[PDB]
Amino acid sequence: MISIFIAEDQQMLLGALGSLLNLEDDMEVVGKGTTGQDAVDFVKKRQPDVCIMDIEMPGKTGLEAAEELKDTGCKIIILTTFARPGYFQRAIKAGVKGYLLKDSPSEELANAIRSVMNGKRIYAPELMEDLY
Repeated sequence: MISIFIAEDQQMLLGALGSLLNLEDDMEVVGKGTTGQDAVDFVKKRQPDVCIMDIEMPGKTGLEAAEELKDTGCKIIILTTFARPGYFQRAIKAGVKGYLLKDSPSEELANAIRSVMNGKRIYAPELMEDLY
């Protein structure tokens, strides 16, 4: 089973996304509700396979939280609404494996998780662009 950590999943939307991923036979969401240093510690000690981050969270907007997990061994998947300048370059440099549109179905996220676990990088072409 693929172990999945979702940053800030004590929040209802990210918690709901994790509940949906838990319905997959080959996936398990781990460390639910862990935040702050407690989260960074979970990722380092429990070593989840995949880390999902919403980069548009207010008071945590940007690539910094994802860049903070770049050396944890966790395969990062970022969720965003549209392209922002310099984001694609920062994601590639931080070793991000997935860079997806929030508008895509949750089936695309599950498939991206599997692809990322098979050594692939899944970037929405709409986001590899300089702007929206």
